[PDB]
Amino acid sequence: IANQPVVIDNGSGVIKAGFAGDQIPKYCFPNYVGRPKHVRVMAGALEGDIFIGPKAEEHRGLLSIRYPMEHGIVKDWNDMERIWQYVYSKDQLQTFSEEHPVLLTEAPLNPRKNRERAAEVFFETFNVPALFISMQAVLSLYATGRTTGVVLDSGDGVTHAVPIYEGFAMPHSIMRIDIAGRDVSRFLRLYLRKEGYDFHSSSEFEIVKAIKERACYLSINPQKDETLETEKAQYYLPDGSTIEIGPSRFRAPELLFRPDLIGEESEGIHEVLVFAIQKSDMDLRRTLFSNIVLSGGSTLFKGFGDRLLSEVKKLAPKDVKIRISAPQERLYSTWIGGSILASLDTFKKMWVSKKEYEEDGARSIHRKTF
Amino acid sequence: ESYDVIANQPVVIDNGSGVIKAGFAGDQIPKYCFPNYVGRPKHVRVMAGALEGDIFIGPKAEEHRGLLSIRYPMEHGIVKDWNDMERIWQYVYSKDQLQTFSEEHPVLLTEAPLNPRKNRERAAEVFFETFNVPALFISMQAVLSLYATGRTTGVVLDSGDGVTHAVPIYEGFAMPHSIMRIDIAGRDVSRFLRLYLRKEGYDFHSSSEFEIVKAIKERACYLSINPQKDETLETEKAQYYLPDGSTIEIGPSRFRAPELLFRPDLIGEESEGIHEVLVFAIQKSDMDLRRTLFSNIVLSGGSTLFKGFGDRLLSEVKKLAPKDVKIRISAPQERLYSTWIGGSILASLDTFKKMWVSKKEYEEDGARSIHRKTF
Amino acid sequence: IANQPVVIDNGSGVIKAGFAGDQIPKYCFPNYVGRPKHVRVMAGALEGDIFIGPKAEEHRGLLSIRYPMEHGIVKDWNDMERIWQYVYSKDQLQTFSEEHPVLLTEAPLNPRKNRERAAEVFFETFNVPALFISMQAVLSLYATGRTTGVVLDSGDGVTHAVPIYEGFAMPHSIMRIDIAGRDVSRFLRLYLRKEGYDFHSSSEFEIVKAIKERACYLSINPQKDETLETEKAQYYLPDGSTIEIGPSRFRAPELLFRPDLIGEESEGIHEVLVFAIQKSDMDLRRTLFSNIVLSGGSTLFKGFGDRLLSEVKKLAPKDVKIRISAPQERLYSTWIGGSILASLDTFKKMWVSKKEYEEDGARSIHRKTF
Ligand SMILES: Nc1ncnc2c1ncn2[C@@H]1O[C@H](COP(=O)(O)OP(=O)(O)O)[C@@H](O)[C@H]1O
Ligand SMILES: Nc1ncnc2c1ncn2[C@@H]1O[C@H](COP(=O)(O)OP(=O)(O)O)[C@@H](O)[C@H]1O
Ligand SMILES: Nc1ncnc2c1ncn2[C@@H]1O[C@H](COP(=O)(O)OP(=O)(O)O)[C@@H](O)[C@H]1O
Ligand SMILES: [Mg+2]
Ligand SMILES: [Mg+2]
Ligand SMILES: [Mg+2]
Repeated sequence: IANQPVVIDNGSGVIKAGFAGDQIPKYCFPNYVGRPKHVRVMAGALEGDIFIGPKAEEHRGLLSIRYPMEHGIVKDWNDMERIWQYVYSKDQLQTFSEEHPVLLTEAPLNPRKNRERAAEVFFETFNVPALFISMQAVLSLYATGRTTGVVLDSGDGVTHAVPIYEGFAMPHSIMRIDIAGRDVSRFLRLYLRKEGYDFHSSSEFEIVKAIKERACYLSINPQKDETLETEKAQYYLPDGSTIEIGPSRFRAPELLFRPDLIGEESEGIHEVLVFAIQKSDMDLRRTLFSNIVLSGGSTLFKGFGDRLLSEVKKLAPKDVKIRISAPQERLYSTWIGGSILASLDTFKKMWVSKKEYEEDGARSIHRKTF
Repeated sequence: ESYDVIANQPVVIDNGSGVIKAGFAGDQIPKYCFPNYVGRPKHVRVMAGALEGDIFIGPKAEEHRGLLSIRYPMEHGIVKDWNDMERIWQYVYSKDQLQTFSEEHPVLLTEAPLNPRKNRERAAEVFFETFNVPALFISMQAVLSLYATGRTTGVVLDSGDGVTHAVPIYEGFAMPHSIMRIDIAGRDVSRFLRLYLRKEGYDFHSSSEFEIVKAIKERACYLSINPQKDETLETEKAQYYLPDGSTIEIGPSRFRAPELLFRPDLIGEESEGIHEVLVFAIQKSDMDLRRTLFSNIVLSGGSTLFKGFGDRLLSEVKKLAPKDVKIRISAPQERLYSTWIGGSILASLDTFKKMWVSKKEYEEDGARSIHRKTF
Repeated sequence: IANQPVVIDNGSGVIKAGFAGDQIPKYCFPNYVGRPKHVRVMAGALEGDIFIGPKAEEHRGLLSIRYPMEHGIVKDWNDMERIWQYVYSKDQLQTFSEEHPVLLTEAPLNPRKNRERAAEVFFETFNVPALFISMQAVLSLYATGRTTGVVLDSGDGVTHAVPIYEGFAMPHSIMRIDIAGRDVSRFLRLYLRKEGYDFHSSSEFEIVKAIKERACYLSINPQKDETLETEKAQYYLPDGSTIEIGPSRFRAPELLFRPDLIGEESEGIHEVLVFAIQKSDMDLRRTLFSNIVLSGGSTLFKGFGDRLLSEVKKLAPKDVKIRISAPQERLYSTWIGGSILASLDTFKKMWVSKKEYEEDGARSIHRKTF
């Protein structure tokens, strides 16, 4: 089809969408479904019992929030279908699913059934002409004008270190851990509870997420700032009241470098990156250490780069150059890479026909992917 | 199925503890308003050709007020004398009011929030058994206030005669667990004014003299921004003219009586003030709504019409609210009639057909069908 | 070296105090301060503006009642100081506070400032030789005599499921909600208002609490009992009047298992227990299900054990034995645990000494408690 293709990066926290070839996704909205929990009494209340997109943010306190994706794995598929039709709704990207091919972006090392059901949903419920599923990290490396390097993509659900060499991501050297920005927000909720601020409500979890985004940082030395009493910085809640955050500012994101602070049997993010680099043959290791690209929202923490540099230097072999690159467009880098990939005419040969899916099934979509 | 008795113009009744406002849906104002009490002849009937009957309701009870002992069927929004309430509802349908038959028109009834369930059950029983109405909807008062004002979001602070309550509503969604209610209202302020006038040398122990205390409360009373500076000072005693032509000097009782609304502890009742009712109703809701609820406050009921009520309510709310939040208190021009105007607007809609409880639905289910399809 | 340590289980509802080694807390009294609200006119009236303990219960109609604690958190610290002074008065414990080490108890996941201020009060005002802020659930399990299990402590202010493994409370599996006996009594007051019987006064809230303790039960099937015709058991008020309760008798303690009845989007008590069990290690889940220990006052509702067992069986996996233990001393289980702990010689190595607090401050309690 000669019509423009649409890139959809369905992250756990935020879902980016846009017609390919644009330098930026203009239709990014949070990835949750809000349903009203109070009883409607008037004639003329808000019509509809499903609230997705900026409307869910406008009427946030009126709604109970439910996240369809957890750790990059779609738990509720009906809500995912609702969100993906909302992507085509008149509010954002007013178009038809039949007119545009879709470049879906998916987390690496996901279960087989997830890709199978995503293809089934996009081919049956949506009469899409052409679907192609890709990864999030290889695109993020495409965005920054490189073909060799390691991408540390840290999103809302999952964080993974992916070494790519000459475009093709090494499937054997992929490292993945499930602690991400959502787990940091939960840890911040627990710590805020330990300061005398209860946010048990589902809509107040978004306020906790906002507090995480706006007032948090990673200390250079963990024990140094842990022992030192930090100044109490005050944050303004939506109602207008104020909360003193205090040590929870720096204790919360420390989960990323110490998963045992919530009893998760997994490696830290610095350990994940260094293990991803060291899982490859040594001739490429010295190049991978130099070409480190941060990606995803959770890498935007104040002081993330310095602490990651310190930890990687502590772990990596001595006398090896290490350079962390932090692009300003970290949130939208994966979508930018998807747009770049879709702009290439070779993408015309990379998608799967409706006839191809009907004939072969999941075999076609999985042999087409890497 | 089409030209049924259901399709008739419904009758809207807003029965308040102090005043009952009845009319027909579609009218701009309640055409038939009268006090919600029953008068009985106190004296001895000696002349043929006297005032016929022994139950006086409506303007007859008002013009011949001195001739009667007054009994209020409902106190604090709860019906206490059900025979008198039934009599008042029959009078609403009489030749003096609406000139109609109760069996022809559907009914919209208003009720204060958080009332006893038995009150609603008995109201439905009376309006389906004694009055054989086709259908009955029992509405909240705040929803009607928002209907009348044309809005859909707001914290309705309704201070009637027997009940004061704050109901928060957001985008047509009502939060039942943020609704607050106190039983201090205009009746309590009038009783407290009677107590103060006793403390100033005027005894109004007669039941028909309680309405004179009501009139004094309506005319010669106000609210002070600073209660302590008026407490320590002695003001100039205003002069009130009684119905018989004699005069009284009210003085410090003018402002200390309506102060009961913001301080129930003046009568030893340890309940929230009206400002605390409103602010707690806002602050019990979800946080993301609260700011909008602070910018949409709607007043209703006659007890909000005290000279200086808006200013003092704004001052107290601003004292309790978090700093730098836009507080915008609104009020309709006809505060007494707002709830009925909303009831008329709601009963005018075609959606109202799907809201009331049909008579047959009442017969099959009984009290259960009233508890649902209400609020 | 000091006298025998004094155990003080300060709940939100009732404080229970005694000396370590006693079989039961000999000095239990409600945790509120009563102040007279009427006008003293004649000489010979009651002396003192502060009434605490049985003097507050004898003259309950004369006093406005104030609760210092709310959801396990001290809201009024002057009243808390008054109450802890009364614990040491000639009516309770008959001793000076400068001679006995203290074993205070605190609910899990409390604010840090609460523990800090409690230690400051106990070391400055009362000049205790030593202090040890413990946690209620682990003490309750010690009182039962077991070392591994789950303690579902449901008190007046806060309910919480804490799993303990070999005496150590797993901190990343603690579940807590603030819906407890006081919330149930407030809900009962609301329902009695909906039944025509209206109570406003803080002294009449104690009558509502008595109605809860006397005539309230948990139905095994809420929907079955909901639809049936009620019995309307009659309760005799202190003044001699009677009230017919009816449906409010069983819907009031329903709040423990369904917080959404008051608009809270928080887990139920059964959900608290099951989520605490399922948040723990996969190896421990079988032995945690086989070892559940009830505690606190709110677990004494008629039919509480059967209802909780039914809910847990509904939520628990199949082929897993469930054994909810409901010891007779549920009210004093945590105090008995504090007494058992304080009797040991190892307790000497546990407390924060007075000199340690003098030289360190809040950090001494912060390291020693955890
Ligand atoms: N400045 C910031 N500091 C810390 N966290 C941030 C910041 N900006 C965004 N985030 C977090 O990043 C997450 C979104 O990252 P994103 O790359 O969109 O994840 P995904 O790829 O799963 O959509 C959000 O959960 C948000 O909490
Ligand atoms: N101008 C006024 N100033 C003070 N109080 C007033 C005024 N007008 C009416 N009221 C009081 O308001 C009450 C009537 O309020 P209303 O809105 O009828 O409440 P309800 O609907 O519960 O009857 C009366 O008891 C009266 O004392
Ligand atoms: N027999 C009973 N039935 C129901 N509730 C009870 C009973 N006995 C006590 N309670 C409730 O338990 C609460 C006290 O529990 P307790 O274990 O003392 O709490 P805390 O841990 O705060 O001391 C009181 O609020 C009371 O309402
Ligand atoms: Mg991503
Ligand atoms: Mg009214
Ligand atoms: Mg306890």
